[PDB]
Amino acid sequence: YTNQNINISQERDLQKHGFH
Repeated sequence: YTNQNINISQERDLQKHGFH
Protein backbone atom coordinates (compact mmCIF):
# COMPACT_ATOMS: atom_id res chain seq x y z
CA TYR A 1 0.00 0.00 0.00
CA THR A 2 2.41 2.79 1.28
CA ASN A 3 6.03 1.43 0.64
CA GLN A 4 8.28 4.15 2.30
CA ASN A 5 11.40 2.14 3.49
CA ILE A 6 10.98 -0.66 0.81
CA ASN A 7 11.00 1.97 -2.08
CA ILE A 8 14.07 4.07 -0.85
CA SER A 9 16.39 0.91 -1.02
CA GLN A 10 15.09 -0.04 -4.58
CA GLU A 11 15.87 3.62 -5.74
CA ARG A 12 19.51 3.67 -4.29
CA ASP A 13 20.34 0.35 -6.13
CA LEU A 14 18.88 1.78 -9.46
CA GLN A 15 21.30 4.86 -9.29
CA LYS A 16 24.26 3.52 -7.12
CA HIS A 17 27.73 5.16 -7.31
CA GLY A 18 30.02 3.02 -5.00
CA PHE A 19 31.21 3.90 -1.43
CA HIS A 20 28.65 6.36 0.12
